[PDB]
Amino acid sequence: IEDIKGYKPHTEEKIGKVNAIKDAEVRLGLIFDALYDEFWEALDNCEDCEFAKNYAESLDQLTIAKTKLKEASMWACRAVFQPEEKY
Amino acid sequence: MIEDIKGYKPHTEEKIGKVNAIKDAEVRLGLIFDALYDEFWEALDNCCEFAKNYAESLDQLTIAKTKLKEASMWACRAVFQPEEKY
Amino acid sequence: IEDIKGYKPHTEEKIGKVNAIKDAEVRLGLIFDALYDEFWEALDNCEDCEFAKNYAESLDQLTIAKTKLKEASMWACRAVFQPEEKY
Amino acid sequence: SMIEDIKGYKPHTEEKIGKVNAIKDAEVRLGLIFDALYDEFWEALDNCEDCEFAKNYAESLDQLTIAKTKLKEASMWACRAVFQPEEKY
Amino acid sequence: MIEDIKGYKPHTEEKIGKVNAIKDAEVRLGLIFDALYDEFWEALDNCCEFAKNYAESLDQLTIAKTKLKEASMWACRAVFQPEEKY
Amino acid sequence: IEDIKGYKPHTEEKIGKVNAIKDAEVRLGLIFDALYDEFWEALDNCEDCEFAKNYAESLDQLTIAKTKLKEASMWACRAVFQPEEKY
Ligand SMILES: Nc1nc2c(ncn2[C@@H]2O[C@@H]3COP(=O)(O)O[C@H]4[C@@H](O)[C@H](n5cnc6c(N)ncnc65)O[C@@H]4COP(=O)(O)O[C@H]3[C@H]2O)c(=O)[nH]1
Ligand SMILES: Nc1nc2c(ncn2[C@@H]2O[C@@H]3COP(=O)(O)O[C@H]4[C@@H](O)[C@H](n5cnc6c(N)ncnc65)O[C@@H]4COP(=O)(O)O[C@H]3[C@H]2O)c(=O)[nH]1
Ligand SMILES: Nc1nc2c(ncn2[C@@H]2O[C@@H]3COP(=O)(O)O[C@H]4[C@@H](O)[C@H](n5cnc6c(N)ncnc65)O[C@@H]4COP(=O)(O)O[C@H]3[C@H]2O)c(=O)[nH]1
Ligand SMILES: [Ca+2]
Ligand SMILES: [Ca+2]
Ligand SMILES: [Ca+2]
Ligand SMILES: [Ca+2]
Repeated sequence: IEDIKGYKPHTEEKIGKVNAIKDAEVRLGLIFDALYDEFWEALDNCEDCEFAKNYAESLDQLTIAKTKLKEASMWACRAVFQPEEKY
Repeated sequence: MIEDIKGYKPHTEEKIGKVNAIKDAEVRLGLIFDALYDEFWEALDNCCEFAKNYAESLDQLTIAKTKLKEASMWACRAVFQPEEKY
Repeated sequence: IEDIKGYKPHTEEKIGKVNAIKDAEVRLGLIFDALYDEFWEALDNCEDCEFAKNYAESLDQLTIAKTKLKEASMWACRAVFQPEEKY
Repeated sequence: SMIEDIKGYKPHTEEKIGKVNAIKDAEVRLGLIFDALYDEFWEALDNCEDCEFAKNYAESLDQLTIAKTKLKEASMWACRAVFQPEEKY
Repeated sequence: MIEDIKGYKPHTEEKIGKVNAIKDAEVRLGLIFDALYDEFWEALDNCCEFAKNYAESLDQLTIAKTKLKEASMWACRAVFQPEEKY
Repeated sequence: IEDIKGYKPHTEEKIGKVNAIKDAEVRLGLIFDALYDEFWEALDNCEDCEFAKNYAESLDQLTIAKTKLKEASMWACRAVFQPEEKY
């Protein structure tokens, strides 16, 4: 960790909390992933059907959801690790 | 009964189950955020050398909760599939 | 609505406010959509031209704008609906 | 003032001006709806104080503040798309 | 002219200097993002084992670039101080 | 690093790149911080003045700016570190 600027040492309490966040994060993210795959297969069956547009939009929205979830976990983990804030 | 909300389409049992599964997992993570928040706040309240760090962590958990709610809203929207005019 | 966890019944007042917010959101959204179609048509004509990358960048930025707008509306609608906030 | 003084800025055109101002016109329209709802919740909270719905009103105010921020970001990105500044990265 | 844009206000020498200071520093970081992106891209283009990893980092650097431009826009907005109707 | 779920070991190339990102981030963040302090003092001199509202708004905007910058950095750093991505 010392090689990385602003990083501080781990502690047992921090490791547990960070892994608890990540575990719950992954649980939700895998739900997003399963829904994504479902939408993908449905879109793949007929790209010119009425619902194709709707399926494509749902894929984009689930990609947004995954991005937001990773940001939420990174902010939460940052709060726990309590890194040196220069600004 | 006719749909009262602009762009809303009807529910289906499959959509309800999926949306409630998203929200269930969302709240589970959100309650972890809430617990860490209360812990930090309590520390701050009883604080010392780390007061600044505690307040920054509180601000960052507030952001985390906001991002999580946005994650859930986008995913439930994707399942609901309301009319997307743009 | 009661089938969705955290949801509350609709009221005439909430329906009017929510609809008003969406109405305005769609208006702006349609402006974004028209500008998007313009750049798309420009790319159709331009192809390999000097401004192709600029049109593609504006397309990406309008996609971002659309995303932002939807998030604004969602947050506003949430404020009006007032669901149970568990965290 | 001169846009040329700002790094990456390019000259305006009638077309861009019209489009940019159309975005901002529609943006402010929605923002004023947010502001009206915000003021309504603010007054309700002023009146409510210790009442049971106080937490709901305060959360609604926080969420409308987020909504306003997102709308300005949406406008900014759309306007940037029309202006088409130099994009170094 | 700035007056043609709704809500815009006149520049000042101080504002110009601060806005360009933000944009300058923004670009330095952005170019670092761009260099890393091109490196990942060349790696993918000429490749294998970590293809998925390279593609993922390209997506994450695209996000990073977007966040940076938003950071700059907000900072620049703060300096310019346009009319804020809401 | 191996105690944190999803983390992979560091390498010298990674360390250098991540710290280069962080250095450039802080440089911009300190500019944001300097502007924030300037606006704060201006607001503190006359909180009932006509421009107090504008200064206050500028402070909120800078705060948002700082938050975006840290997110930019975290995403870039994540890209370089290349942790295990389960979803
Ligand atoms: N004080 C302190 N803070 C830390 C430490 N490790 C991370 N942090 C902070 O938490 C942020 C989020 O970590 P994350 O696990 O949720 O996302 C991390 C993680 O996904 C990835 N990352 C960090 N170290 C990694 C590593 N060894 N291996 C693989 N991936 C790694 O890059 C993300 C962003 O790193 P960052 O430095 O820019 O922001 C950290 C950083 O500010 C740490 O050891 N000490
Ligand atoms: N086709 C369809 N789409 C729906 C329906 N209900 C919601 N949606 C969509 O999913 C979005 C996210 O829902 P959320 O539950 O994750 O966050 C919702 C939810 O938290 C809250 N909300 C909506 N209806 C509510 C209600 N009755 N009661 C309490 N809160 C409510 O407001 C949020 C945003 O509403 P929104 O309309 O702008 O976007 C919806 C909306 O576009 C629906 O019934 N049918
Ligand atoms: N080629 C080009 N691109 C422009 C020009 N003006 C703006 N842009 C781009 O559009 C972005 C968003 O514009 P906005 O009106 O929606 O937000 C603006 C606006 O709210 C404020 N701003 C810009 N010029 C201003 C000005 N004279 N006076 C008051 N406020 C001003 O700051 C934001 C712009 O910050 P930015 O420079 O980082 O991003 C611009 C910038 O990238 C321009 O004249 N030429
Ligand atoms: Ca009162
Ligand atoms: Ca009063
Ligand atoms: Ca009283
Ligand atoms: Ca000054």
